[PDB]
Amino acid sequence: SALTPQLKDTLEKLVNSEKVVLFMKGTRDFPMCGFSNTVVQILKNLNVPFEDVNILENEMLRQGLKEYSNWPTFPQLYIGGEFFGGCDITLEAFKTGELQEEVEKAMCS
Repeated sequence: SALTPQLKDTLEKLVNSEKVVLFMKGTRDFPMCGFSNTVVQILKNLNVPFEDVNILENEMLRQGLKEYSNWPTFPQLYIGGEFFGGCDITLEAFKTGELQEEVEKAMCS
């Protein structure tokens, strides 16, 4: 395994600390990857507030999230403390309107 009871507890706490939490390569102002950039732009377009976490400077967290989310890469988007999806799924839910529905639901709880 790549995670422990404490790591899992912290991750659960981390993804629930804000309504929308984005795990990316780089920072919102300085995306290190095109895939990470697309999600940030999506989120900026919708005017939804969010927390961005750079996983390029913390391997334990990176490897733990891959297992926690059961998704091998980043970006990884969380909404309402539940894993929403990686790049492809976030882009599609954006075109579809499902992304917005999810965020609203989260913002209004």
